[PDB]
Amino acid sequence: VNSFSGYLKLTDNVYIKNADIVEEAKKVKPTVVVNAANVYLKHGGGVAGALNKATNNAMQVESDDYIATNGPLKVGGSCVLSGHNLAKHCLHVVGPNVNKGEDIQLLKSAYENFNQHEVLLAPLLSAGIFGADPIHSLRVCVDTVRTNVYLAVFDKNLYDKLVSSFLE
Ligand SMILES: CCNC(=O)c1cc2c(N[C@H](c3ccc4nc(NC(C)=O)sc4c3)C(C)C)ncnc2[nH]1
Repeated sequence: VNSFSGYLKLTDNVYIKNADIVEEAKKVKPTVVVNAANVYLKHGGGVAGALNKATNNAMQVESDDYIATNGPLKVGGSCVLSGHNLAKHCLHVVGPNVNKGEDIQLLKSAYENFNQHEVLLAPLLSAGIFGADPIHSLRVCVDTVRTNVYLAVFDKNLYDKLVSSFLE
């Protein structure tokens, strides 16, 4: 039903909220939830671990069957699979891991995948252990994505820093 509420409007198409993406998916019932994935779709940590545990591991079981038949994704690439109990679909997107020297320019490629979907619930890509500067990730999202994106950031200090920086 895409019933998003309580978001700050950053641009005509980008919205942001201090919220847990799992709880937002349960409340909103979005058509598409984005996972911040890795190339072999191993959902052990970060956002991916939270989304997978909220599906009682159904996302990992499906991802393993996909990888066995199709092989790993490319950095900057994506894959639509089932959204299970969280959404109709999950768009698994691979942002670059700048802590491992992957090219930060591929963060643009990663957000470009959002343009195939009219409306998405998403986390900030390449944050956590992937090491991209969160303000830079938000700017690449705003400059790249043309469709409607609702960003859930589950850290109040980071949310406030991102909003303050973007409003300068
Ligand atoms: C209680 C269950 N929920 C959570 O643990 C949870 C966590 C959470 C969340 N975390 C953000 C985050 C953390 C790690 C991380 N690792 C990444 N790696 C790749 C491959 O891109 S991207 C990424 C993003 C923080 C920056 C805020 N963002 C929204 N919703 C959430 N929910």
